Amino acid sequence: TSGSCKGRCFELQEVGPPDCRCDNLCKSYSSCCHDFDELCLKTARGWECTKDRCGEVRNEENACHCSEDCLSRGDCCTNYQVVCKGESHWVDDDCEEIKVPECPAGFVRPPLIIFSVDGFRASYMKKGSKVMPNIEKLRSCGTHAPYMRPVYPTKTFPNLYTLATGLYPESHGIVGNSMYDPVFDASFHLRGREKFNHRWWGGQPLWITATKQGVRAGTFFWSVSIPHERRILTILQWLSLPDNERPSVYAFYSEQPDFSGHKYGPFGPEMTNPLREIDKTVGQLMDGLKQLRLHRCVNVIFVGDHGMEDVTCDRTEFLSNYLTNVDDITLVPGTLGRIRAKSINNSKYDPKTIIAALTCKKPDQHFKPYMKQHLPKRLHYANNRRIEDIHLLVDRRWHVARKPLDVYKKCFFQGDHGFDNKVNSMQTVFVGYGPTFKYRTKVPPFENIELYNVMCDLLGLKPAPNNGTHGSLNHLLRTNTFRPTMPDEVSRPNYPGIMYLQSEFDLGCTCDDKVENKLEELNKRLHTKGSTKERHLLYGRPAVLYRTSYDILYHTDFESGYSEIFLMPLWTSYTISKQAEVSSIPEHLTNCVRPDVRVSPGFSQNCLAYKNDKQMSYGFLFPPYLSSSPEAKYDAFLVTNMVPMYPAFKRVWAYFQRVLVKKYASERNGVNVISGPIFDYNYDGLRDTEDEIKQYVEGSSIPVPTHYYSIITSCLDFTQPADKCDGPLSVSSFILPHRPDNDESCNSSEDESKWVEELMKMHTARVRDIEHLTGLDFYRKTSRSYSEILTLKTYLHTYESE
Ligand SMILES: *[C@@H]1O[C@H](CO)[C@@H](O[C@@H]2O[C@H](CO)[C@@H](O[C@@H]3O[C@H](CO[C@H]4O[C@H](CO)[C@@H](O)[C@H](O[C@H]5O[C@H](CO)[C@@H](O)[C@H](O)[C@@H]5O[C@H]5O[C@H](CO)[C@@H](O)[C@H](O)[C@@H]5O)[C@@H]4O)[C@@H](O)[C@H](O[C@H]4O[C@H](CO)[C@@H](O)[C@H](O)[C@@H]4O[C@H]4O[C@H](CO)[C@@H](O)[C@H](O)[C@@H]4O)[C@@H]3O)[C@H](O)[C@H]2NC(C)=O)[C@H](O)[C@H]1NC(C)=O
Ligand SMILES: CC(C)(C)C(=O)Nc1cc(C#N)ccc1COC(=O)N1C[C@@H]2CN(C(=O)c3ccc4[nH]nnc4c3)C[C@H]2C1
Ligand SMILES: CC(C)(C)C(=O)Nc1cc(C#N)ccc1COC(=O)N1C[C@@H]2CN(C(=O)c3ccc4[nH]nnc4c3)C[C@H]2C1
Ligand SMILES: [Ca+2]
Ligand SMILES: [K+]
Ligand code: NA
Ligand SMILES: [Zn+2]
Repeated sequence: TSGSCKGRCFELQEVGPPDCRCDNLCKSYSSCCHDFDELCLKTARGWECTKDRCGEVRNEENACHCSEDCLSRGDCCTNYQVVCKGESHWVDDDCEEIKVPECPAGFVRPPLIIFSVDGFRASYMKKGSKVMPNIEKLRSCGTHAPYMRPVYPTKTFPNLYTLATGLYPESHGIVGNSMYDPVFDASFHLRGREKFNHRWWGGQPLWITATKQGVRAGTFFWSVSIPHERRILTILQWLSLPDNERPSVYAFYSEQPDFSGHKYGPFGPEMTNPLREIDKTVGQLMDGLKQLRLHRCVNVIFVGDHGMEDVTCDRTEFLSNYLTNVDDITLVPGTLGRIRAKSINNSKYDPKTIIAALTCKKPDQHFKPYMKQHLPKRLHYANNRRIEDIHLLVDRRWHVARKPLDVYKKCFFQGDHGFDNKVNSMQTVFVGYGPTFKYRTKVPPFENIELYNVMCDLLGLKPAPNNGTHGSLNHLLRTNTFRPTMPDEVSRPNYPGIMYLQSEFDLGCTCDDKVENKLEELNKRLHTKGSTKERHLLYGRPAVLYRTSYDILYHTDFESGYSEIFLMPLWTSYTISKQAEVSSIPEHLTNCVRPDVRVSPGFSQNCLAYKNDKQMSYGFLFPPYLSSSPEAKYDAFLVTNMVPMYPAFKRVWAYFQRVLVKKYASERNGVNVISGPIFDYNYDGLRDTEDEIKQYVEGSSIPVPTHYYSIITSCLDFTQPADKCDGPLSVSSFILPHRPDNDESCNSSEDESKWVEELMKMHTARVRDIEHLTGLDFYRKTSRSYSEILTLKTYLHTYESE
C-alpha cells in the first residue's frame, strides 16, 4: 500500500494488486494509499464559494475552488457561478420544457444520473414539500408518479439491486438484509465482508449491462464516510472527463432520510432536517450541471428504495410466546420472519407443527405464518434456496423476535421497513427529469421492477432478460427506444362440433335432465357456434404461447379454451352485466354433471374419480348461479366446465361466484370475468409442464391446480357498461391458493361474508402474474394502444387507503 493516489483520486479504471487503491471501495478492502484522505478527501474551506473567494489564486488544498481556472479544471464549488458570476441557482429558474437534448459537443448521448434516496417514503413529496424546493421543481416540471411500489421484502439491498437489475429478489438472490445460504453454509450480513463476495449477486445489473455494450459507468458504491458534498463533486468531475473516458451513467446514494427515520419514525419532528439536507444536495447537483451546461442535457432519476413505518420495541411479538421448542429454531427476525432448523442433523424438526403452533393462536396476533409456496403470488418470494420454507408476514407497525432477550440483549428505534410491498407506508418515490422524460406529466404508480428497462432505453442499451414488461413505461418517455409487439400465438385452437353420443361416455356422472320448438333449437345452435361470443369474449380470445392441444367451446353464457392435456379449461370467459340476476342450483341438479358431446370420453374428466377421492370435490369455472335461463344452466354442468376443488376451497369459490361477481357487476357497471386453473408446483411463478404436477385426483390423470385465478375487467368510465366500452379499461385480478383448509383465514369458521373477500384482497394480482403462470396472453383485441395494454397488465389493485 506504499504507492500514491496523486492525480488518480476516484479513478474509474482499476489497478492490479497488491497495489494501492483510490476508489470508493478502498476503505472496505483496507487498500487505500496512505495519502488517500489527504489527496482525495479534502475538506478545507468547506463546500461553498463566498464573495471574497471569487477569482482567487488556486490553493490545491481546498475542498473545492472559486479560482478562475475552476470551470475548465472541472472542480468549482457548485455555487461558484451564483456567487462569482451573478448566475441564478437552478431552483430559482422558471421551468422550461426540454424538447431536445442541449448537450456540449462531444456528448454522444444524454447522461443518466440515478439519484437514490434510502427510506424516502412516498408521502414525503406532499408532506415535506415546503422544505424541498429543488426536489419539488424536479417533480412538478419532469415526470412523476404518485408513488412507486418497491419489491418484497421492502429492505434496502433487495430493492436497490432490483432497481439495478429489473429482477425479483428470488431471482437476483438478495432475498433479505441478512441471508443464510444452505449450500454456501454462509451468512450475509449488513456488517462484514462476506456480502462483498460476488457469489450472492445474480442477474445483470445496469453497470454491467452498460459496460458489456461499450457504455461507461461511474461508481454505484459510495463509502459511508464520504460526505454527500464530495460525492456530488466527484460525479461533477467525472462529467468533465475527456469524451473517451467520461461515463454515461452515474449513481448517487443518500443514507437519509432512512437513517433518521429508523431513530425518529417517518414523521418525527427530527425528520424535517434530513429532508432539507437531501434537497440541498439535489440543489448542488443541479447547480453543478448548470455550470457545466448539462442541466438541459442530463436525465435525472430521483428514486427511493422503500418507505418507512412507525415501529417500536413494545410492538414486538415473541415466538417464545407460541412455541416451547423455541431453541430448536433459527429465526431471521424483524419486519418479516424466516424460520429454519437450528441444526439439519436433527430429524425431529417438523415444520408442520411449528406452523400449526403459530396459526391463529392469539385473538389479536400480529404476524401470520406461511409455507413460502403459500405466500401471495404477487410477492414472488419463494423461488430461491435462501428463502426459508417457513415465512412470517408481519403486520405493518410490528416486529417479530425470537425471545424477549433478543430485543433487550441487542428502546432504540421508532421507525422500520420491510413489510409487505402493498403497504402504504412502504411506498416510495419516482421522478424523472430531462430531455428524454416528459414535461410536467403525472404517470400512474408503477413497480420498481419496470425501471431497469427504461434506464436501458435511456442509455440505448439492450436490457438483459428481466421481470419488467418492456413498454409498460413507454408513457414516461418523450422518445422511445422500444416498440413492443404482441407475442405470436403458438398453439391455435380446435373448434369441435357435436361428435359423440351420450352412451359413448362412461364417466360415473349423472344428471336429472331428460325433459320433453324449432326456432328455440336454431337459437341454441347459433349459441354453440359463437353467436354471443362478442358479448362473453370482449377482448379477443387469449393466445396460448406454448405448444399444446386445446378446444374453443361456445355456450349461451360463457366461452372456454378447453385443454385436452390438462382435461379442463385453461380459461373460461364470461360477462355479467349490471342487470343480470342471480339464481340458485335447483335441487334436482345438485349432483348434476353432463358429458360434453363435442369432446371425447378420453379427453374428459369422470365423476368416479371424485367419488373415490375423499379429499377432492369439484367446482365449476362458469358459475351455475349466474346462468341466464333454466335451459342455459345445463351448459354450466358440462363436465368440461368442471375443475378439482377441496371442500375447504369451495367455500371461498362459492362466495366469490354467488355473491362477489354480482356485487362487482353492480359497482362497476357490468364485469367481464376470465377464470381458470394455475399449476405452479415448483413455485417458480411460471406455468408447469405436465411432468411437474405433483398431485392428481385419486386414480385419474386429472391434475390438481395449485391456484385459481380470475381477471375482472370493466370500463374505466363506469357510465359505460362493460360490454359497450369506448375507452380505457379497468381491471382487478387475483390468484387464490387452492388449499385443503382455510387455516390462512383465522375467522373462517364464521360466515363467508366475514373473511372470503379479505382473503381475495390479500391474493390480489397483476394480469401479468397470471400470464407467467398460465402461458396465456390476454387483451389481444381491443381498441387500445399496446403500450396502454401493457400498463393495464402490470396494474395491481392493492386495496389500501389513500
Ligand atoms: C424473472 O426474470 C428472470 C430472468 O429472465 C427469470 O429467471 C430466468 O428463468 C429461466 C427459466 O427458469 C432460467 O433459465 C434456466 O437457466 C439455466 C442456467 O442458469 C444459469 O445461467 C443464467 C444465464 O446467464 C444465469 O442467469 C443463472 O443465474 C441463476 O443461478 C445462479 C445460482 O446458481 C444465481 O447467481 C442467479 O441469482 C440465478 O439464480 C436464479 O435462477 C435459478 C435457475 O436458473 C434458480 O434456481 C434460483 O433460485 C434463482 O432464482 C444461471 O447461472 C439453464 O440451465 C436452464 O435450462 C434447463 O431447462 C431447459 C429448457 O429450455 C433445457 O434445455 C435443459 O434441460 C435445462 O435443464 C437441465 O438442468 C436442470 C437443472 O439442474 C436439470 O434438472 C435437468 O434435468 C437438465 O439437465 C434454464 O434455461 C434463467 O436462468 C433465469 N434467470 C435468472 C437471472 O434468474 C424468471 O423466471 C422471471 N420470473 C418470473 C416470475 O417471470
Ligand atoms: C448493490 C448495490 C451497490 C447496493 C446497488 O445496487 N446500489 C445502487 C443501485 C442503484 C441502481 N439502479 C442506484 C444506487 C445504488 C447505491 O448503492 C450504495 O452506494 N450503497 C447502498 C447501500 C445501503 N447500505 C447499507 O448498509 C444499509 C443496510 C441496511 C439498511 N436498512 N435501512 N437502511 C440501510 C442501509 C450501504 C449503502 C451503499
Ligand atoms: C462495485 C459494486 C459491484 C457496485 C459493489 O460495490 N457492489 C457491492 C456493494 C456492497 C455494499 N455496500 C456489497 C456487495 C457488493 C457486491 O460485490 C461484488 O459483486 N463485487 C464487488 C467486488 C469489488 N471487486 C474488486 O476487485 C475491487 C474493486 C475496487 C477496489 N478498491 N479496493 N479494493 C477493490 C477491489 C470485485 C467486485 C465484485
Ligand atoms: Ca412452475
Ligand atoms: K370427493
Ligand atoms: Na381458519
Ligand atoms: Zn433502513
